[PDB]
Amino acid sequence: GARVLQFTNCRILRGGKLLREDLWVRGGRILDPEKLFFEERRVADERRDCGGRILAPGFIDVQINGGFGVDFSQATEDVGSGVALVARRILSHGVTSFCPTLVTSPPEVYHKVVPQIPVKSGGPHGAGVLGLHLEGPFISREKRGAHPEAHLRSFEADAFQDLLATYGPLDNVRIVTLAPELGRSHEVIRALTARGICVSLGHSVADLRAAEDAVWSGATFITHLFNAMLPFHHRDPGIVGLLTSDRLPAGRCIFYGMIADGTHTNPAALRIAHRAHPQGLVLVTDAIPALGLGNGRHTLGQQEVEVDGLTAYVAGTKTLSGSIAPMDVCVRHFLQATGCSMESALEAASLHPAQLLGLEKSKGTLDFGADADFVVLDDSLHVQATYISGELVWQADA
Amino acid sequence: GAAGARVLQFTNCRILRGGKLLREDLWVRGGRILDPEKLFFEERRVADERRDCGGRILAPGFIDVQINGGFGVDFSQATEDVGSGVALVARRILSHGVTSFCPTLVTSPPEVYHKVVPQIPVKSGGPHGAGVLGLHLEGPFISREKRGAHPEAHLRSFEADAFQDLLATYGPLDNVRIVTLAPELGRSHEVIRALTARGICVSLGHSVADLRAAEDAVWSGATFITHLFNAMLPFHHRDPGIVGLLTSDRLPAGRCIFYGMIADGTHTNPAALRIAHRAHPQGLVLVTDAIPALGLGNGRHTLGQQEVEVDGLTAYVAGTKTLSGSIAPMDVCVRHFLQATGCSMESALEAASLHPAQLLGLEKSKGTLDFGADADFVVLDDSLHVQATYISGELVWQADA
Ligand SMILES: N[C@@H]1[C@@H](O)[C@H](O)[C@@H](COP(=O)(O)O)O[C@@H]1O
Ligand SMILES: N[C@@H]1[C@@H](O)[C@H](O)[C@@H](COP(=O)(O)O)O[C@@H]1O
Ligand SMILES: [Zn+2]
Ligand SMILES: [Zn+2]
Repeated sequence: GARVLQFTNCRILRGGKLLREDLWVRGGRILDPEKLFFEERRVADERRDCGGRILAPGFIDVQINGGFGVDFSQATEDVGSGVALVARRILSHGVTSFCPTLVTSPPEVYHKVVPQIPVKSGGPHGAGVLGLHLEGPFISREKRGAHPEAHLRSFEADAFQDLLATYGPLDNVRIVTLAPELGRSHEVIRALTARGICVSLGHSVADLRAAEDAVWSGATFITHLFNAMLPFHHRDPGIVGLLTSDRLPAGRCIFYGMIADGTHTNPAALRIAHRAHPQGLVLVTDAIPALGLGNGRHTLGQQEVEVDGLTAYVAGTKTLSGSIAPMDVCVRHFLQATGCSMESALEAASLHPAQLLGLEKSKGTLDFGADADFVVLDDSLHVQATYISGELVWQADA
Repeated sequence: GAAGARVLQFTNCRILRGGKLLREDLWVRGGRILDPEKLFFEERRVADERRDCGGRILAPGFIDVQINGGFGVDFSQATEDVGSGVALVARRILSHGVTSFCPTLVTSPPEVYHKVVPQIPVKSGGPHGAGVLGLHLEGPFISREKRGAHPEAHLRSFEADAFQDLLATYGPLDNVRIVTLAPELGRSHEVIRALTARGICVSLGHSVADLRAAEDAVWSGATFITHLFNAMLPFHHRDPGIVGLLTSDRLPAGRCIFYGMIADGTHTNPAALRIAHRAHPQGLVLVTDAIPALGLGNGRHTLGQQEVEVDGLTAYVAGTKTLSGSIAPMDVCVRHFLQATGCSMESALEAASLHPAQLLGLEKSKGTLDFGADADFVVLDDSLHVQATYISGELVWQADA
């Protein structure tokens, strides 16, 4: 663990620019070479030539419901094995941290599954688990999307105590998506953020003012913008209006997820959001359990999903269930659709989600002191290799 | 001639030049802006007259490409003296900072066009009022589903004989500068080509067209969008519609698509002005879309074949909650655009002048304070209230003070 690694002949993403600069690593952390040189030595124990390729912080996916046959919203015999399988497979997508996401389920499912998915550091076993993202059940009936109507719930009884009874202990929970128009959402948002949980707005028929109120109550994220929310209207902007709002707490950057799989939103939607509020854009996969399996029928929590073509509908409906697009595919599609810089596309998949979760000192950057989680990319942003804590954990067949 | 004409120098002023407010004098001769360094170099001449501007802002005079009348005048009426109504509006809008405009006619029966269109030719600006750049004919070749305030009974389509139907409806087009149409109408391609071949700007509006149909119309020659967001399908993330033109990457290279916005605080909320301005700032054109009741306050009035009731600060088609147009003068729109978007003063001023000038290919003579341009400009205080209006270097309106 004490070895000094030096990555040379590389362009690194630092401060929003690709710099021709070496990356120094020891004990899983990025090192300041000026400080290393003065205090210790100048010669690394190992040099690795990167052939001019790009090193960028490892991707962070804060919304993924499963994959490769695994459905996080199922109380199976070995919940942990399913999480570890997905965590391992998404290394090949450039993902080094993620939030396993559960969808609207009966309380007993939460009680069995939630304690089985704790935080875990990344390594050769797979991407690190940052905590659970619980999407629903405290969401709107009118914008339930693929969530089962039977298991939706409201707050009005006794607000946060109803949420605690539904989910069970929240120690392992990092994010909760809710619809803020629900009665007593204010109390719930306050109680959740007081416990360090990120509150996201989604699956909601709330208007702009209600959404702005929820941000003042503590909300900091929007769940897959444009999907499962009222559209933008010029005399009724809705939640999309948060991207241009000047009525939020001063200095606060509202973050918002976008599914850039080429099916959930057209290029115009990616462009208009990126141009209105670039700093807040967070790429998420919202991947469903059928990710990586091709066509067929599989599950998503309590619902059944029909995948045919590159599109996943709730069976018997034309309601999209989620994406089958890996994160690296989303990064490239975002880049192509918006014409943004490579730096901007890479930041939306790593820096921005890290900032959302308050992790920007340890994840999402190649800054001094941060964890050495990074991907090796060619100029087309195809992932050649994935590193966690300075250790090679995935390498492309080529 | 240059040798014989007087040199006027405006001093103690900030001027809008190259997108920046510069503490720099404005020099004028023969009605056009001159380079002082070159004048001294080639002629060793200084100003024959200096005018101290008290530290105020000089900006190119506003250009309003969509105004249906004002102060009781309705351009879409075949009245006894159509020209007198145009001159009245042209004079009054000098106090709004407007030095050029396009009188706009709404969906009307052919007989109205045949009588009115020939009575409203281009006319240079002066003490008589803002210059008339030509007519803007909005409708009748627009969709029924997004007709907005236009009367259903007088809508028309192209399918019969395309451009010859348009020519028979409007009459001779010599005086016409802009036509708004809905591009999903059958045979719109042929009409767009024939209109642009005659130098007429084609605008897209009052339409249920989708993005690809809108992009096709730009490839055929269309260069404007009529009051973005109003009377068109809303933006959807899997169906962008006409708003999607603001972010399209498949339009002709190097050419800017322009779009009008009514920044009166009633037609669109601040988020809509912000999202458009951030997506495509260079294309934004402020238009008043002013109705004949502009400057009259509440009451009942006309808009072509329709009746309009102004109540509160809102002008509805009588008996409906359908907005007919605005009662906001251009300078009011400029100040509201500035406030609602938080943009720079320069950006607000450019949206009311530079951009409409570029739309109409007039950027070398209007909409700028560049050397060689016409000396049409407004004197503004720091809040962008109009204190005085100049045309061809001559003072043509001044605030009471
Ligand atoms: N996970 C969400 C679904 O819940 C939603 O149904 C779908 C389509 O949303 P929309 O039709 O509102 O764009 O997007 C995502 O997949
Ligand atoms: N001149 C147009 C009207 O024709 C239209 O009805 C109005 C409202 O349009 P919308 O309700 O689609 O925003 O905008 C402008 O006023
Ligand atoms: Zn969702
Ligand atoms: Zn109109």
